[PDB]
Amino acid sequence: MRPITCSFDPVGISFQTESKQENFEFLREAISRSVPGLENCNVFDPRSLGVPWPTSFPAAAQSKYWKDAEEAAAELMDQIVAAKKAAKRRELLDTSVSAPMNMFPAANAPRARIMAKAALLIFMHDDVCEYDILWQNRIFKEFSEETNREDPVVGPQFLQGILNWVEHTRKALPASMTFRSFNEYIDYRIGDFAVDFCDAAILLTCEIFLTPADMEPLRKLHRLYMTHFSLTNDLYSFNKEVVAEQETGSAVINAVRVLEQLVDTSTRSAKVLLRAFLWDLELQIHDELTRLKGTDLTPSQWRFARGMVEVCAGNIFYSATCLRYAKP
Amino acid sequence: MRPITCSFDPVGISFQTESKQENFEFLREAISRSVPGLENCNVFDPRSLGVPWPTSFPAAAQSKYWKDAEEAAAELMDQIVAAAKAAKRRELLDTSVSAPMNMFPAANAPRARIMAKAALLIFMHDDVCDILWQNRIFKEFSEETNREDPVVGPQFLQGILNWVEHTTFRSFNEYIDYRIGDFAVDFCDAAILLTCEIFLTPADMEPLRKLHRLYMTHFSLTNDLYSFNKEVVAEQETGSAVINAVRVLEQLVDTSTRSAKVLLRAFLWDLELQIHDELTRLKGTDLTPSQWRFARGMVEVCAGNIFYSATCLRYAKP
Repeated sequence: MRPITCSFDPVGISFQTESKQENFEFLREAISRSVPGLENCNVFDPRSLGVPWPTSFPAAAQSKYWKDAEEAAAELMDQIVAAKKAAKRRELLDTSVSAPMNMFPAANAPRARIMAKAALLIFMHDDVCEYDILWQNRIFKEFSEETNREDPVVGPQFLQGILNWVEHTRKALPASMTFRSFNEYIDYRIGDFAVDFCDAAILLTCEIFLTPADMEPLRKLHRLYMTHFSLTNDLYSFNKEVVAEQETGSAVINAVRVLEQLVDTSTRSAKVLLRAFLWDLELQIHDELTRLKGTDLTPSQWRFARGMVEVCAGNIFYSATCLRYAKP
Repeated sequence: MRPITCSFDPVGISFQTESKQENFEFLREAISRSVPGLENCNVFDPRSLGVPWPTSFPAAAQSKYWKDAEEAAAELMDQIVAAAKAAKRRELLDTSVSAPMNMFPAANAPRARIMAKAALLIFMHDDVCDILWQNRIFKEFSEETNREDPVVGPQFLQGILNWVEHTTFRSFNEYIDYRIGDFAVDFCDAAILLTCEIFLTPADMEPLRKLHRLYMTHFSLTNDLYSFNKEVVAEQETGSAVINAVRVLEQLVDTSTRSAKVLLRAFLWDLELQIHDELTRLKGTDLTPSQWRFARGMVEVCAGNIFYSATCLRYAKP
């Protein structure tokens, strides 16, 4: 399991649910015994590692091939830098590995390398926005070839999911924007999801394939998963944004700020409200999983459903373990 | 017509004709009257603008939309230097416009635009010899190209990429076969197709291949003669290697440098005669209108290459 530098909780409340989550239990069982779908993961309870774990999810899953992912990201990094300042590289590679290993833990060694390379590309572009060509184009084309030869079915959507993200990040969103309802912000915040890549990443790491029509029954669960992911990211990232907001005059589009204004409460209470919102979202995920279990669902369809749960849990762990959010 | 920076001839001897050269004369025709295929170019005589013109080709053609190509190349450069001394960029912009406008003169305003951007990409790569951002620039260029010409354009972009991948002599014919090889053939053939607004399948190309090889030889050897002085000056300056037909011939014939330069110039004139002879032979053969348009385009690339080489400041002594 990848060493953890830090652990923190913005709200530091934590809770226990009144009902036993028979669903989500596969994560707990995976700590001690082999569970279907998690054969490529180390599954643990973050509380044993001293990480604050304010979630109904009993465990977190991490790909056991993170060391291969570190090498691949390091490899890609060297290609780019050929085509203080060392500080960003240490963080970029660390973040490029920690995110996919936790968010998409079912990755075997080769698919972990692809995921780590994909994360580095996404993260390098994200950092640039928050601030020869044929040669660079050749680097990505090689990355595309390695991906398409690993997974020919999902590979194109995987790479297309990356490119779709680049298109959306261009889109300016006015500083004059104000949100009247919290749902209204949710519909907006869900948009910064990069779902097409994330959905393809689940397909890739779980080594399954779903047509878009196969995804239609999972629409409700899919929206809950995007909501939990985005809102979780806002909660843990809020303090880091406030630091950046005072320094560079950067805006905060965080749900904390939205909640503070809409409900007219203190910042600390808004964070508590956001954490509580997430706890109910986790319950809604659990109910939807139960409802879906009643319906006739394909094994691959159910594996995708469970993968979304693994993204949410891994996102919480990643965010709690992330230094950029923790003590900025 | 694009302003001229310099004009030079490495050798200095002029061509004299014992033969009419009727198949070339469409180049004459185009100076005074409209010639089919040359509606998008200004056709002129380099000698009149004081440019040494040591060729049997009577005229050279340059696209009338070079100012648009000047614009497009400038835009692309700005995007590139935004994604992450100054003399190189100005030189790169110059050659990126001068070469394709002369080599591929039939280009209209949009097609001149594609060529200048394509030339800039190639030339910046040769000089060298956030990732997702740079990739997006090439992506828009590909879509911009395919959207002008959906049939020729995928080959035109594939020819660029094929060029990117591909990066003492005992026999001169052996040296020629090598230099033919270092020829960005895929791109150049596609650029002729694009600028001439015609398409030829590979089977359509079967008849013109002997001329195509003559054209490749004339292009390579012409570039070698003009480049030579820069290669030799570099060799004294930085001990850099000289791979040039001039040096090869000087070695094989064991002769002086001007004799080698004169020898190659005469060889080039004989290639132009062979080009002219093949044109007549093909005229008897059954050729499609654009099949014939491709043949004339290759001559236009050859003539334009001489003009470009004579007009290039780098090829001229610094």
